[PDB]
Amino acid sequence: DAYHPFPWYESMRKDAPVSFDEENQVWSVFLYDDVKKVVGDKELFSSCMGNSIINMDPPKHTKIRSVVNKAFTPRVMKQWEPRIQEITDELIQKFQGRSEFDLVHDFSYPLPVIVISELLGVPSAHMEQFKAWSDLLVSTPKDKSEEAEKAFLEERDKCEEELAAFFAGIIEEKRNKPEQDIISILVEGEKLSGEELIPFCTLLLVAGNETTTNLISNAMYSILETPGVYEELRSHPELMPQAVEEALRFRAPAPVLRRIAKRDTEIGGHLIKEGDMVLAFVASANRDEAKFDRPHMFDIRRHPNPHIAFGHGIHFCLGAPLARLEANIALTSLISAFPHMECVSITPIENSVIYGLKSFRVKM
Ligand code: HEM
Repeated sequence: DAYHPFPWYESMRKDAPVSFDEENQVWSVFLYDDVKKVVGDKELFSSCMGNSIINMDPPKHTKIRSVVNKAFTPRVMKQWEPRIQEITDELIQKFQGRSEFDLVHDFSYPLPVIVISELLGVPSAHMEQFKAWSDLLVSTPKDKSEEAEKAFLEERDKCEEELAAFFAGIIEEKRNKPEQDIISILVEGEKLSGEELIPFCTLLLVAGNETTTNLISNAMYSILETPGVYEELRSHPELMPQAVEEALRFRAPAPVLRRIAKRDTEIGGHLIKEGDMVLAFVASANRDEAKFDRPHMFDIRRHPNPHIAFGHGIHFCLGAPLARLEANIALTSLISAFPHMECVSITPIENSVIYGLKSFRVKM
């Protein structure tokens, strides 16, 4: 099913590592070296596809990225660890007494949304409206592709335009009364306009909510499926940062990244024409035998672990430290609260560009 793409990746790495789809006119790249080159080579492969920095090339990207780095420094993450912990503990309290529960609905789905709202300075008396927007951001164009996509895109514009106005309001607020949130930090050289700041805030939801949820779900799944690891982590919570890196390698939430060739060039010995679209499967790269010893094994001690779950190069995930922090806290906290846990059932997300779970039911 959609939760089990790895055999197919393995077949492509072996049989068709650089492949052209004649219907969609797109290349797919599956080997670690090829994927990493495509993703990192800003000179040869463009990210230009209101999407903010993730779809900008230099020099525009350079200018904005350098300004927003200030919002994710180790100092800021340290500052927020307390609050992420409190949020995590509060979520857990709601299902602490149950013999069965859905890890997604009850825990991994709400957690990143609550965290980012507080990090974006969303006033607490406006939390539901914000959550509602975040839900709309990950709604499917369903169903399906029957030219009703025109509608979906309209409801997406609607949602985004409502987010824009909302962020506009918070931005003005933080100008008058700054606090310790990302918006305060970016409105305090290095001075973005609202036309750049607003699309950036929306990107944080788009780039960070569902991926972080899916990281947490996928990490717990990998942990449960691997004998002894749950108990080892419970006894030795200091192993968690490394376990998180292995979960990123093993079950990356964002399996595929797009680029456009800026010039005719070769990838893995295949000529990619200027203007051609390329899909770089970081999920496949992360399983590539040529780069990782025994890639099929989920080894929480794997070190070094040069996965590309967060990308590579100029667009390397801005939220990496926050995702790492959220996952460490979420996972350590979950495993501490529960002596034993077993997988009952999963329902996979059915979406090419996404790897994760719609539901993850576990029992004590
Ligand atoms: C496990 C969780 C996450 C994963 C796996 C992930 C993955 C990625 C990847 C692969 C890229 C590179 C895109 C490319 O090269 O085309 C990226 C970029 C980005 N991510 Fe993340 N992400 C995660 C969480 C987050 C969070 C929590 C945030 C913010 C709150 C965030 C914000 C961003 C932004 C703003 C970019 C664009 C950076 C740039 O273009 O310079 N991500 N992410």
